[PDB]
Amino acid sequence: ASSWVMLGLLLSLLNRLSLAAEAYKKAIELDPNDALAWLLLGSVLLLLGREEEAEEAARKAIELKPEMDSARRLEGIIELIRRAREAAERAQEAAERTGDPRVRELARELKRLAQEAAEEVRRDPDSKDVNEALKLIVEAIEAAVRALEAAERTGDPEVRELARELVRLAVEAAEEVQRNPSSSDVNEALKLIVEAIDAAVRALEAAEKTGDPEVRELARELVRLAVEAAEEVQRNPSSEEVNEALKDIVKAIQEAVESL
Amino acid sequence: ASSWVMLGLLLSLLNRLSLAAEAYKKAIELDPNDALAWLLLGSVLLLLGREEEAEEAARKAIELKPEMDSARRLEGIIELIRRAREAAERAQEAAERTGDPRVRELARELKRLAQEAAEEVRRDPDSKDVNEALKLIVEAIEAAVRALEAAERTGDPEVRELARELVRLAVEAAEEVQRNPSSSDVNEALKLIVEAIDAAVRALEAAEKTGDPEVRELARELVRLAVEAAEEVQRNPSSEEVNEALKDIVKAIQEAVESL
Amino acid sequence: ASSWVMLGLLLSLLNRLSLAAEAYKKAIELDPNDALAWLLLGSVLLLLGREEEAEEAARKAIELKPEMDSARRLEGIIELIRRAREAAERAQEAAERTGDPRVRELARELKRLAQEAAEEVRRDPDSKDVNEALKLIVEAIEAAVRALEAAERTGDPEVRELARELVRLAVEAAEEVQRNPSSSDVNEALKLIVEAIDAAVRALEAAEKTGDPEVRELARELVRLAVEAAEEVQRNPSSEEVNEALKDIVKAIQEAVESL
Amino acid sequence: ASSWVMLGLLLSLLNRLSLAAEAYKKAIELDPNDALAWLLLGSVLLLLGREEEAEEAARKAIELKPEMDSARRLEGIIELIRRAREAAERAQEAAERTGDPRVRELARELKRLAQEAAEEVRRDPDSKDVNEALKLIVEAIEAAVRALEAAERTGDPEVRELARELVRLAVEAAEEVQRNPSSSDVNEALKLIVEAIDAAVRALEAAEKTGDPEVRELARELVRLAVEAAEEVQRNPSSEEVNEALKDIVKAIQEAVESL
Repeated sequence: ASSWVMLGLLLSLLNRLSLAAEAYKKAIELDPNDALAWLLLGSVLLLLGREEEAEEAARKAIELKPEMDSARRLEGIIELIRRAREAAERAQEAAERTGDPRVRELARELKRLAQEAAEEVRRDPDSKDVNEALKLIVEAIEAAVRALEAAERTGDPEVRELARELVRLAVEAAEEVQRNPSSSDVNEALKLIVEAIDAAVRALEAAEKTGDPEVRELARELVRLAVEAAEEVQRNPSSEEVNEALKDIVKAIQEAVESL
Repeated sequence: ASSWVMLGLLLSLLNRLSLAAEAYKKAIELDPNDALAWLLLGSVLLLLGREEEAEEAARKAIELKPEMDSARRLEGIIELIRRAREAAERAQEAAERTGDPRVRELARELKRLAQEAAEEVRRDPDSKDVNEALKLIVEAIEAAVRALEAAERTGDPEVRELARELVRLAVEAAEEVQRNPSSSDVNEALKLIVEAIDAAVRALEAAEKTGDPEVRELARELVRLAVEAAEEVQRNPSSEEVNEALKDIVKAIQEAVESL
Repeated sequence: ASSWVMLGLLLSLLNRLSLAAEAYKKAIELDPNDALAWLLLGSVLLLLGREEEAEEAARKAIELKPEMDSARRLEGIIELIRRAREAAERAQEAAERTGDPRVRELARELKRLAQEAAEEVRRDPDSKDVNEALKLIVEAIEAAVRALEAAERTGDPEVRELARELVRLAVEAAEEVQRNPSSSDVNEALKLIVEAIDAAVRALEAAEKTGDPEVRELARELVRLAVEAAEEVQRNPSSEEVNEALKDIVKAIQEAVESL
Repeated sequence: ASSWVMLGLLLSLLNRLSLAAEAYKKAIELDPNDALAWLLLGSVLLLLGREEEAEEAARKAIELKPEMDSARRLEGIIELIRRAREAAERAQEAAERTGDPRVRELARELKRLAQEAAEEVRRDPDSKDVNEALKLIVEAIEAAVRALEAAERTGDPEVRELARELVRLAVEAAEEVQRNPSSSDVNEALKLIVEAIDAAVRALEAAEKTGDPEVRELARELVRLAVEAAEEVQRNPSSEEVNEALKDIVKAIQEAVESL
């Protein structure tokens, strides 16, 4: 039973993922009561591109042994990869609807970075470091597609350029955290940045819902100081001063949006 | 049965390819009905230099189980390696017949690059990336030896220098795609470049068959603009503008050669 | 019995430490008389962060087979890691009591370097090279916390700055030996440097116990020439001249402290 | 039987060489008729420093199966390592007898490079590349100790400086081939260089045996042009021109020494 599991692990060490998955399937055929076999089969199938078979293997492993958190780990990993691909295609659709080559190439680079981080987490599934890194990355691309849909609903060139700057800083911070996964400083920087983007999109949505020139100019002012401070903290992540500055800024945006 | 297969895999992980192949042979001796055993034995024997034994193992694996595409994969890999060695010796023979030290050292560097890519695909057989990369490389060296035979059949110094420039850009693009295998931009660049070289050799062959000064000068003009645009796209691969430019150029060469 | 040991080793090769530890536990469940199983389980559990389970596994392996020195090796490794964490928290407490941001960030960087060396020795336990490297590092942080407690007991700004310089050169030499573990030159440099720091802390403690202005100025003079020569030998480790110079200096400090 | 062999291989993959050797010994205890077990045990024991146990394991593997050339391979590897250590201690003794710090540090660097190449071939035993590389290196250190003994027998400062230059270029070429093992150009360069050193030591020995001022000046002239051309070919290894130049020079030295 476990002999073919060892064989599949060995084949996976030699980068022969396909033969590894075949040996895992054969081991499961010998004894389908092996949760580790289904677990490894899903893990290796994730690397091939057959996300559906990997999800089925994860479901089988979870149903066979619920206490196995590692099975739940790659289950959430597959969910996150599907979520990231959905956000990527949504960003592509929004960029195509806008027609701007700038936002189109930015969405393309964002998709490329998401795929790179997905390949990284596929190579190292158990590492909570890159797990949470890609979690921040996927909320980043989600905030990005929310900003894109808000910009499309608005239609003004000013807020269009504002959303362009926001998604630019977003993908820049995402590239930073992808290059440096195990650095808590850029981790906190990314968390603060995505919180700032969430506050910014909420504020601009509320301003567009109101529809007054004064509140629109106020919204442009807060998002402009927000992109300023976000670029500042992205260039200087290890500064608790600028961290508290962004925290104060997002607190002020929240106070303003709940006041209006 | 599978115990010695595991032993051979382990030995192959330790870079002990010879003992790995011996353990694979012993595993096949224990049970010759193991397609995976023959498959791994051929894969590891490819790395030793015994292409004949690897081809025999591939044939045995295919005849035992035809559905195994990975066996067909290294079968085509061995075919491609033999094809590349044949093109390499043909290029060496043509360069020696021409006597030019320039074309001789270019053929030598081309053989070196082909051997490097062959070693790479031997180390990573299952990767369709480097598989198709070496496929483009082998059609590149085939177009190169076709250009060499055409230049030898012509004998003019002008077309000799033209073929020199073509094989120079060919080996440069081949080195580029060998250094960067997983980049679709240089993949498309190499495909476009080899299409351009095919059109160029066809056009110059037709011009030499005609044998008129005006059509010869026209051929020299198209191949000169072709090497210009090929160097341009090789220096700027990520430019869809120059990609479409080369596409238009090869379309014009095809139209001209079918018109004459 | 050994099948699950092989399975755990294979899983550990794939960076699946958790499943590796689970397979090791299952192998021990199959036969608890396997000293190698307990040994590997402790080794892999050290990497997870469960130092207690790793220490228990080391104790089990030692009690099952005392002749196994490798078990004693990671036993001492766990003891050293606990010792280093204790020295790290003591340095943090001393830096917080002093309130100086300089000494606080120095203690933070020292903790970071200690954790990095601990992760390195966890990845490569059997290497006596990094073993003894982290041994010198832990006596370095111990001399550092001794200097911190001496500076806190003194309270003078002069000796405070002196201790700051000593811990600065200490953490610099520790970073050097962590970056270059397999270099006997920096090994001897670190040994000489920690001997110099031990002599310096002993001398300054004796001077503070005496409490005379002349012996205090003499102590400041010896520690100043000591930090001078220590920086010199840290910048030029491969100089037997400066090595003998530091040896003469520490001999003079010992003679003076035993004379007073 | 083979289960413990797999266990030892796995442990060796994790850099646990000691436990790997222990598992190999246990596998041999289970069945001493395993030539592969003795082979792997010797291979791994070579890495520990117990050259005697590795040599005994090699002898056992050869006596059990003579057809195993890989056993003969690490047998010759151990012989070469012992030969290199003997040449290293002979060079150290000669440098100490001469008392020159220059030749002493050169012999020290030569010993360091020999040990580095020995560790490399221990890590990769089956690679004929580094095998033959260290073969050229060991004939290089042998020619070096021959030059040292010749310089000691002569005693003149001129020939002392000449031998210093020869051993300098020798260790430089040896460092080059150690840094670049898989480069046939530096392989041929090293072969030509060691042939030149052999001719030079033979010529200077014959000149010292004759003992005439004119033949001594002639010998100094040939060794000076030899070190000139050797430095030239070491700086430009890929030049067949300088290769043929050194070949002509060594041919002239041979003609002269057989004429006198």
